[PDB]
Amino acid sequence: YDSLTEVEVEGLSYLYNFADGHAYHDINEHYVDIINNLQRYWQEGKDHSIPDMEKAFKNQFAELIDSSTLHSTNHFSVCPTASNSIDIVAAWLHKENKRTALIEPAFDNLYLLLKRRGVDISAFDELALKNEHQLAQIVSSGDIDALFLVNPNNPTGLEMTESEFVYLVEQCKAHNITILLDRTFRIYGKTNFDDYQILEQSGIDYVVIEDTGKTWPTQDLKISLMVYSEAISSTMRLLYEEIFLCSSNFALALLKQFVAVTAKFGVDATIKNEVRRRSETINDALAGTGLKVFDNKCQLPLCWIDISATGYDDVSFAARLKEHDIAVLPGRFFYWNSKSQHTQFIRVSLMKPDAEFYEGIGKLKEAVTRIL
Amino acid sequence: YDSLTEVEVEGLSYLYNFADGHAYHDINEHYVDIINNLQRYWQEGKDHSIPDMEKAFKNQFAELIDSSTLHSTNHFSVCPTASNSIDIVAAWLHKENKRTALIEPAFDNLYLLLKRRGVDISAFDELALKNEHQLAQIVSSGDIDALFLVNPNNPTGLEMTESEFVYLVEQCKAHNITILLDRTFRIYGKTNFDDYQILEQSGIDYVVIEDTGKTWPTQDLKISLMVYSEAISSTMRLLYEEIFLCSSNFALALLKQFVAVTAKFGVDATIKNEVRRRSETINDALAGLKVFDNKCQLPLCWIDISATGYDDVSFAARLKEHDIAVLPGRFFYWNSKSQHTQFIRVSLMKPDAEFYEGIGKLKEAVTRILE
Ligand SMILES: N=C(N)N/C=C/CC(=N)C(=O)O
Repeated sequence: YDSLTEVEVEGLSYLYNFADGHAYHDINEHYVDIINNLQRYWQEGKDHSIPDMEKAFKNQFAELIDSSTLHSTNHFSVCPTASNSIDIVAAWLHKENKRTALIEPAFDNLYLLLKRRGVDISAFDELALKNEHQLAQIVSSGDIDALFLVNPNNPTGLEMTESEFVYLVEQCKAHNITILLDRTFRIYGKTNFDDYQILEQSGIDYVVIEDTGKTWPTQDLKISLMVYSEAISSTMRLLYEEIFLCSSNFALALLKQFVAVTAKFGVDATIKNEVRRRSETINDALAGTGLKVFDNKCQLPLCWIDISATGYDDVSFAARLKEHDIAVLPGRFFYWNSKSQHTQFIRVSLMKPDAEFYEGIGKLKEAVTRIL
Repeated sequence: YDSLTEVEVEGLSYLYNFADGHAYHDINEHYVDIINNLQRYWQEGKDHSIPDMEKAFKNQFAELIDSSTLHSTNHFSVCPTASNSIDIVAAWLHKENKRTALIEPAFDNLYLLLKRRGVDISAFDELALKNEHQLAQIVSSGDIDALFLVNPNNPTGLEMTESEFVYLVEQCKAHNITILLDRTFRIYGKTNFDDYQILEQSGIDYVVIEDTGKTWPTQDLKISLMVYSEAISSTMRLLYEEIFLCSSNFALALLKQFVAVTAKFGVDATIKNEVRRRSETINDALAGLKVFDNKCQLPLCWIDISATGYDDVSFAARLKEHDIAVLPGRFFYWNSKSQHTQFIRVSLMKPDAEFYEGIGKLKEAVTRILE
């Protein structure tokens, strides 16, 4: 396999697809009114300018995450996909000649995009964010000028606490390190502190990437906030305009309501409760199988599964599941710098269509049982 | 200004924005049912797999342009924007180390993206696609490995003929040259023939880029087909998958019906009838400045302002006083901006009330500026 995405595109043709983690579950009772009134959000995007709709969505999201710093900043761009933002950040890191340490494990495409754009990439252990001594040696090594992170991390669910985030920013400022912050799974995290305030008050250069595609199920009609410090804003804007003039005001109006509704009824009611129900299903299905579900860490709409006791490796166990019409992700690609040293893991995404998920999970337990 | 896009973002804050050419006109009678039933498209995208929805839109488009070769090919990808496809092609041209000559003039972000990907770029004249000796002199030079075109070209409206396209396809075929073909304005062209079949028969490596954002006003909710030959498809698909897993099924299902309506009712009554009204309107409203005419009619208007004694940026700044934003033309000649400061570009596919009122406000400002 070339990439996780190739396994994902392969999984799009299977009856029970648990490969890609995109948000594709059914619209819950709370969001039904948004789809029932799609015309109002079509008309809202038509009646508001492109600059105004961009701030309307940004400040709506800033109210959701309770960050005044994000609400007051205007150094940002709106991309149709979060990968589009990682790519522009990749071009900026290469243009400014920044030796970037990339978190490991991470979704393979971040590494692939960083390499395609010609960035000097270094492997960076994810658990250094929770070990002060480990982070200090890498930051003081002088082999890197930028630090690319995913918080909370995919697929380990590792999440920095406020004291661990403040320690990381202060160390990067001391060594003039630029922080790249992939916050794709931010809403699933258990922490609740203003990371934008800690970033701007430090004065360091940073880029924070947001994303709706792993949270609200809008059929891959997504919006991705790209927020950056003032000192790098004009060059970031330049690189963004080489590709995009804007994103769609219609998409901005639709997702602005999804965020506003999540804020009104709360994240658990609209997001976290159904994720926890789907997490309990796979746990109860895979109890007593030799498959150990990774747990310590926040709960992502993904399930990291140790299959060491199964005797198979990640790829062949996934090949066995594919013969029973079940597509899963082999986990070695997430450890992009040490793939052969991590073959004891598969990943099962959760935010799939409801009927296909619960039936697919049942078929997964029957498939696991037959392979014994 | 450093780019055309930078001017386009500034125009968004003006009362009458004629800068960016993205289709933003109102929904005519032909497409209103589409909006009245946005729920139907939302449900259609949800009720079908991603691979099927990608093929369905491609077949639907192939039926509108009557191309059986596009209908039968499967080496294609779906990007949310046409520039996303341009960038993937530029990454391919760099990875395969192919020296590329890009058409001049052209929208500068084409040159900007190729440059950003580290492509060895050379310029070649736009009219070489209509002079057999001139093109033969370019392809046989041994300096280039690929040719990147916009057909029809923005903003001159130059459209190739069946004779020229076949001449161009065979000419590259002889000299190991890949053809990159930007058909973003395909619907506005007056010709109708199968470029895909002609490219398909030839056997040369090629990449064709489609787009909806210049044609169907969906508030920049867009779909861009990226079709390529078999010999380079696995590498093209590899580069696409580094960025995208998919596009949006809802976006595919929504614009598939836009393509379906245009096919059943005709491209004239749905698209071209209104641009003629808007082209004749601005042409009559400017009867000192000379509109570039010779060549299909794009949803744009190329205007020579040499008679005014002004350069494009100066005139555009003067027009900015009255809440009118337009595009300076020097950046379309990415390889020779200094020699081309005499033209201006105005976009016609704006909201209806904003356009017709805006054109009148243009004539009053142009009359006032010249007094
Ligand atoms: N953009 C891509 N080509 N692939 C994206 C994969 C995201 C995912 N499946 C996850 O984060 O779990």
